[PDB]
Amino acid sequence: RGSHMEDFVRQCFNPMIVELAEKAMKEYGEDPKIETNKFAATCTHLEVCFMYSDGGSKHRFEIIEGRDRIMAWTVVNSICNTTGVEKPKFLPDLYDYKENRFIEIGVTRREVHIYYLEKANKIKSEKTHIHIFSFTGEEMATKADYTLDEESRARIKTRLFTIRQEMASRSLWDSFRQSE
Amino acid sequence: RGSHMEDFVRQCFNPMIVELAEKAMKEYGEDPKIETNKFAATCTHLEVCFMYSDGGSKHRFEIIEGRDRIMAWTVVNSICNTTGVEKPKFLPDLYDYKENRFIEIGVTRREVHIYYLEKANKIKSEKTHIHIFSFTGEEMATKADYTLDEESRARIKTRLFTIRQEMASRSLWDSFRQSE
Amino acid sequence: RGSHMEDFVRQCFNPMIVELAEKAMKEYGEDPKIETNKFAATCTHLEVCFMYSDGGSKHRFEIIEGRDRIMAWTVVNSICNTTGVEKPKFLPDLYDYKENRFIEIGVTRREVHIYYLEKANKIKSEKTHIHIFSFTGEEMATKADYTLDEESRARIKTRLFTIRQEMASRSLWDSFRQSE
Amino acid sequence: RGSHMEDFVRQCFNPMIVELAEKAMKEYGEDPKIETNKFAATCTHLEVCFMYSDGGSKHRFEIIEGRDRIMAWTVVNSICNTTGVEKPKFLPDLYDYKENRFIEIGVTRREVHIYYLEKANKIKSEKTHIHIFSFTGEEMATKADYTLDEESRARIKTRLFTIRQEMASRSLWDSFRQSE
Amino acid sequence: RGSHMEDFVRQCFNPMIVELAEKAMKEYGEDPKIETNKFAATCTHLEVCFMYSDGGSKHRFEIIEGRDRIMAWTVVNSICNTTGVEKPKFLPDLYDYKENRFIEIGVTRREVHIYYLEKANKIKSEKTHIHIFSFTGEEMATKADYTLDEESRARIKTRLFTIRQEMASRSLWDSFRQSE
Amino acid sequence: RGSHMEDFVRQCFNPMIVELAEKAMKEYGEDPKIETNKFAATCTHLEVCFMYSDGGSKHRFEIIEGRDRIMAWTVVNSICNTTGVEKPKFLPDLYDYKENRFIEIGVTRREVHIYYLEKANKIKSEKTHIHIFSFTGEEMATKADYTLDEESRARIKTRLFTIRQEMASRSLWDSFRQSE
Amino acid sequence: RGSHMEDFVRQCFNPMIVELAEKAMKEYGEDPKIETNKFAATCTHLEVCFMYSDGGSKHRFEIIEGRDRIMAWTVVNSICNTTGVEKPKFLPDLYDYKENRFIEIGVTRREVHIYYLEKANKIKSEKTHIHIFSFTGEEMATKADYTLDEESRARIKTRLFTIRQEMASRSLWDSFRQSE
Amino acid sequence: RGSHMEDFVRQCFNPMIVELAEKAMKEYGEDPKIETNKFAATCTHLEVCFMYSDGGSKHRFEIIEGRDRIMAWTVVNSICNTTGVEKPKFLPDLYDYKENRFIEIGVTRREVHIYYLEKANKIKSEKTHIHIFSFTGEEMATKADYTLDEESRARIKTRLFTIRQEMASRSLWDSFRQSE
Ligand SMILES: COc1cc(CCNC(=O)c2nc(-c3ccccc3C)[nH]c(=O)c2O)ccn1
Ligand SMILES: COc1cc(CCNC(=O)c2nc(-c3ccccc3C)[nH]c(=O)c2O)ccn1
Ligand SMILES: COc1cc(CCNC(=O)c2nc(-c3ccccc3C)[nH]c(=O)c2O)ccn1
Ligand SMILES: COc1cc(CCNC(=O)c2nc(-c3ccccc3C)[nH]c(=O)c2O)ccn1
Ligand SMILES: COc1cc(CCNC(=O)c2nc(-c3ccccc3C)[nH]c(=O)c2O)ccn1
Ligand SMILES: COc1cc(CCNC(=O)c2nc(-c3ccccc3C)[nH]c(=O)c2O)ccn1
Ligand SMILES: COc1cc(CCNC(=O)c2nc(-c3ccccc3C)[nH]c(=O)c2O)ccn1
Ligand SMILES: [Mn+2]
Ligand SMILES: [Mn+2]
Ligand SMILES: [Mn+2]
Ligand SMILES: [Mn+2]
Ligand SMILES: [Mn+2]
Ligand SMILES: [Mn+2]
Ligand SMILES: [Mn+2]
Ligand SMILES: [Mn+2]
Ligand SMILES: [Mn+2]
Ligand SMILES: [Mn+2]
Ligand SMILES: [Mn+2]
Ligand SMILES: [Mn+2]
Ligand SMILES: [Mn+2]
Ligand SMILES: [Mn+2]
Ligand SMILES: [Mn+2]
Ligand SMILES: [Mn+2]
Repeated sequence: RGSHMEDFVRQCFNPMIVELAEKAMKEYGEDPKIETNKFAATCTHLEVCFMYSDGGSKHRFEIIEGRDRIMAWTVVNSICNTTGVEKPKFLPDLYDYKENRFIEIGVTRREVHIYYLEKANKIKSEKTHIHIFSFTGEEMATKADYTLDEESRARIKTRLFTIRQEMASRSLWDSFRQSE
Repeated sequence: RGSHMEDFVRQCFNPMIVELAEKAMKEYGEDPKIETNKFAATCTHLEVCFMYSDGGSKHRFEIIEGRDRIMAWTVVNSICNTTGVEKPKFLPDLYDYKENRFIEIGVTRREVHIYYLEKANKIKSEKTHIHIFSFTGEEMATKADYTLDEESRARIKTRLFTIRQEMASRSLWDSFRQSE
Repeated sequence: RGSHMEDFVRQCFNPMIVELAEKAMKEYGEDPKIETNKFAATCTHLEVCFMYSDGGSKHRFEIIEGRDRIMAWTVVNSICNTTGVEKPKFLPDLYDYKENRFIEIGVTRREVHIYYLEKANKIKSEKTHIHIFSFTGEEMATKADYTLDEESRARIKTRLFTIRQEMASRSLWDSFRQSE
Repeated sequence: RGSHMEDFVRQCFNPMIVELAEKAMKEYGEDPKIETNKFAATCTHLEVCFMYSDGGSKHRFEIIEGRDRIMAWTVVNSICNTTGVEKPKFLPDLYDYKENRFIEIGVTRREVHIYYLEKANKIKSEKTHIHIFSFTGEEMATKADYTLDEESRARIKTRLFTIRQEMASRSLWDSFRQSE
Repeated sequence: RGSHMEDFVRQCFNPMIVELAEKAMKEYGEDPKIETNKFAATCTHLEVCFMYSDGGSKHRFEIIEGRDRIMAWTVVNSICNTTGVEKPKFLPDLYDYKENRFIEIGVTRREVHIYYLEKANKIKSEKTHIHIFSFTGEEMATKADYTLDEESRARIKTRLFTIRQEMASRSLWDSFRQSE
Repeated sequence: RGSHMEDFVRQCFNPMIVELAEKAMKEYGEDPKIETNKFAATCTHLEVCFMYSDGGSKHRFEIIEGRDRIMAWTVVNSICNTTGVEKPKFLPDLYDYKENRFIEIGVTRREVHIYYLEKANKIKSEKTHIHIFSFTGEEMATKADYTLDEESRARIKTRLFTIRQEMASRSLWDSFRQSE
Repeated sequence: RGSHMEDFVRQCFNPMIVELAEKAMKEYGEDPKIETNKFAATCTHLEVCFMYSDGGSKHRFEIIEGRDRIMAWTVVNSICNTTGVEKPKFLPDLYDYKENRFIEIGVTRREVHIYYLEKANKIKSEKTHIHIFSFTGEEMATKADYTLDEESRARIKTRLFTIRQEMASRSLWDSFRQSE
Repeated sequence: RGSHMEDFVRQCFNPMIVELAEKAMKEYGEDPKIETNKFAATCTHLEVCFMYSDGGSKHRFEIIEGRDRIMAWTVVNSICNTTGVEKPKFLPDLYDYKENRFIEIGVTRREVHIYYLEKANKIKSEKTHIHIFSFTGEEMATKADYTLDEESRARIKTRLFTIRQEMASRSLWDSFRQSE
């Protein structure tokens, strides 16, 4: 193709982040060359997931997002068959060894309330914790339990607003927002 | 030879883990090419030992497993001739500088109670702590003192069930279980 | 799945070779988890292509195989729009800056004559050079022009027979041969 | 040119520190080849800023100094548009995610009181924290809040006096002091 | 700013190539953020210069392009004060230790004849060799002496047409061509 | 020369440790080729000093031992001219930013009481803390303040007894002990 | 044990050379801790083999020595089943793709004539080339064909005499010579 | 001390070159802190020696300069006891495996004829080849045999004039010239 959004994603995100999002999109029958707005969303969600696991202790989180579908489900089985928690119907993003629960991370262009309502409606397993982030600096989590400390969460929303600024600087933000 | 279990071990475990287990098996007159089930057990026990030492402080544990027999006994002498603890009759796996005791790590395909009974019957030195892990997610330790925190131990049993799943996925688990 | 052939490919070939073949198979709607015999063939063909380019001078060959379909065709256009050679109907493997021609590399489980007859029948552009290799140590090329020197070609067929031996050692060769 | 101060800066400071100060000076129309005293000051201020961020937690500080003017202001916007703090009129050096305030770092050849009076007079945003260091081992901060612990701050002033000694050892200190 | 050409240059060229062109443009009072077409030209000329020196022997060429103005002229003085050749009025790109002459490399969007006529009219030192390349695959040199072998020069023009294709793929070529 | 002790030191200690001890011995007019027993002592003292600084926080200790005489005294001046402590008459080994005092580390083949009595008699500055270690597992410090935690100190004496065992294993210990 | 020869081997030879010789000795039921003279011989023979392959072209030699017995024989089969040469009764050291023959390398403490007579008497396959080196600087090869150029062979014998000097410097040469 | 020449040497020459010259000067009872002009000469001579060996084939030269006195003489013995050449009375710089002779490299601030006359008068072994270089771009060798090709020698004299320019740029050349 040859879009400005594609070259911005390869320049804005880490090379391994781009490669992991490309594998995830291709595994689900999607083309980052054409679905460039979704390409920027998968990369952003991947970085937020990895920054989220970077907060806390060394053995606190088990990263589920970023693996291929078969191996990601294999880790979920080992976590469920060990701690005893229920098997989630959908693939979560992380697991908290400190709180004994799975975490579903969400990044939002609209309001954090709307996505969470849709994310909580999909996830029938009420035990799975949910944590939403927005490109404007807002956040919301299940039972007001934000898991990480304030500084690690603040670094996540700061990076989110930087991506939003770099997008609007080259005029890709308007098409990116009205696309979720 | 040319077994499926051998190629799985080289693919499932870290290269240095495979090399250390090969040296340990050859030092005791064993061939990983033929004793492929024991090859997978030594690798699993080595990774659990190294993950165990990864939990805690930086100078907490002194790793005994993984060294050759002569040097491993040399470290044991230095630890005994310094802290004043008794010399164990058999080579332990680690030493706890925080609890002032040696640790014997065990990985189990049957029940954790049976191995511990055999491990405690062999080790005459009652001061040496014993910690058993199973491929189903169970654990048991001397005086209910599990040494590490809950998160580090949970990561160990999660990896153990992942190895069990990958084994049964290629149909090596049945021969691996009925072989201990 | 969980096949012996898959674990052998990850153990026999270089990690980047495995990753490049996985991307090529997925790009064309193929699964290395199920098409394990084709997985071993794409890896073997990729290594032969890279060993082929390793022979000769530093700027002699332009590697076409291993790139994604869009970029690989982009290089072909630049080579054709510069030297003046005809655009091949199908994607070749390399280009010879010394002989001013594209090269189509083939690896064969049957006879080198049969594949070349099929490879020459497909490639309508008669200018594209063709070079076939077999797992038994045979080779054949267009106009008896084998491009590289004898030592580099001998190293290719030696590696091919080593892959054949390691396959039959674990009893994957019979299914691999009767599958082309 | 060919000054002794220039060769001392390249020998005393880290290569990346020298490169970052050269880019900052050139971006503001300054030549490190001629403004060698200012070259040593920008390098010293850069190292102090980086040593300052090295103290504390992992996600405590967001480094603003060292970036180009456009990107540095982009981070400031993301920090302000997220936490809700006021936009500073001038570019600060760091941001404290623990104390929710920007930090202006200063290095001084005269008295710490004089610079702070000038630094506080320039910065109209009273919320921005100010922390001054001197080449004699003195320090002063807003509301006597020195942010970091005593050991990290002591390491900063120790390095400052080492730079002062190495300068006077080669007789560049007198020209460096009477130049601020 | 936020241009598509800028993000393409950072994605198309090597990171060090981008950094060297940014330093060269800033040293001569130019902004790669605004002069994005000239930014792509300096990067292309830098890569061609480095690919040119990559052809031949190990000690054949002395790279002049890529250094800052003062050091680049220092090398020219050492080359002139040693071999005895005349000092060029303008900074050349390379020096040939095999042919005992400086080389001026040119990359062209129009015809190779027009630039060479302007390049030869500027360079009064007739001893300095001139070698022009075009984005269409053409080349021309002084006295028909193309210095390098055919394969190394062909690799240069092939890369030039690839840059032209990637530019027109994202629709930056038309503005890039009508800008020289 | 060609001594067994020399080859043991290069094999027992880290390469950089050997290089730092060689520079220290040569700076004071000593030859590690002939003073092989002193060569093993300087290496042992250097490793203990570096293991000592490895215990505690990140910015707790400033390493003085291992630097050349001029730079080591330069750091001492910066530490004294900043914290305000007295200048020691002799070069110490470390400085404690947490306890605000210099540390003199000693390694002993005889009794820890004898060296400390000689070390305390030499060091007139009573503020400088003193910490002695022995090859048998004993330790003693000023005012019974052992600075580090128990685990870090235990790791030091364990390494000391390992060096003693490896020395007696090759029969260099007897000459090493009766040489202090 | 604790021998001077052992510590000299670990200090004189490359770490990977020592590890490869240890694996080869253990595979054949030998202990480098006790067979220290044979330990120095296997290391010397391994380095000579690797220096030998370093001479010539890039794809000239296929290294057989250094591999485990099963894989080394696998390469020999691939070389024989491709070029058509006869299978040697004993494991050779290298294969010459330029001369189409296997090479048996020998290192000698006595006279080069005596070993070659024993090496040629053992190797029944007269096609396998034989090349002997001595610690005094002598060499002899089959049909006076020394394969490599003079400079590469001279570097081999120079290293051999350096090992002999370092051995006699520490007084291990006399026991090493009267041990072959 | 604190001289401009010292900081220039650490900035002009490669770090390992500086370390090797410091060891050589200290081994012969010289201080680079005070003998700064000799410090720049040993570094220059070391780089010329290493650039000289960089010219030619891979196994052509054996580097003698840069080693400590004992090991350097050990290599000379191995070279003499192998090729059969005479033992030089003084330590040479290199040995030519292609020409079978030792090489004495010289760098000169005066005329190349004067040094060679002194270098040839000292070296009684007439077989040792002599090659002189000057800071003005001149060279002279025994029997007009300049060993290397023209391009490698030209790169040496070009670097020599660059060092001369950087010295006079900071005004250290006049003291450096009138000091040989
Ligand atoms: C669209 O198919 C896929 C599937 C995967 C694997 C698992 N995916 C997730 O787990 C996940 N996906 C999204 C997301 C992103 C873009 C558009 C729509 C959604 C719902 N957002 C999340 O927060 C999240 O956790 C990866 C990528 N694309
Ligand atoms: C099956 O679709 C693909 C397509 C590609 C991209 C381009 N492919 C080739 O260029 C190529 N493909 C084969 C091959 C391998 C397995 C089965 C059948 C064939 C014909 N053999 C070659 O020699 C060769 O050059 C890569 C992988 N799979
Ligand atoms: C002179 O223009 C510049 C501008 C920048 C970008 C932002 N600069 C700062 O933020 C900053 N500048 C100084 C400083 C240093 C030398 C002379 C005068 C001053 C006031 N001191 C600080 O403490 C500080 O934070 C970088 C370098 N030079
Ligand atoms: C515009 O000022 C500069 C100056 C330098 C330093 C030296 N420059 C060259 O040597 C050089 N410059 C060009 C070029 C590029 C863009 C627009 C116009 C020209 C004439 N083309 C060349 O071929 C070439 O060798 C680097 C970058 N920009
Ligand atoms: C003998 O001259 C030197 C001098 C230095 C520089 C500073 N030295 C120390 O600081 C230091 N020296 C010893 C030590 C070691 C061997 C024999 C006698 C002594 C007293 N022991 C320590 O504990 C210690 O701190 C380094 C090496 N050798
Ligand atoms: C003693 O068993 C072994 C066997 C191997 C595997 C293959 N070995 C060789 O190929 C080989 N062995 C020697 C050698 C060395 C010491 C003592 C006696 C001999 C004959 N010399 C060679 O030249 C040579 O090629 C490796 C090591 N030890
Ligand atoms: C002054 O003592 C030393 C000794 C060595 C070891 C061997 N030295 C040489 O081989 C050598 N020395 C010089 C040189 C340099 C400065 C002043 C006088 C001379 C004659 N010039 C050479 O060309 C050369 O080969 C290294 C350094 N300094
Ligand atoms: Mn997800
Ligand atoms: Mn999610
Ligand atoms: Mn054990
Ligand atoms: Mn155990
Ligand atoms: Mn192909
Ligand atoms: Mn093909
Ligand atoms: Mn600032
Ligand atoms: Mn500041
Ligand atoms: Mn130019
Ligand atoms: Mn040019
Ligand atoms: Mn000391
Ligand atoms: Mn001490
Ligand atoms: Mn052999
Ligand atoms: Mn042999
Ligand atoms: Mn010399
Ligand atoms: Mn010389």
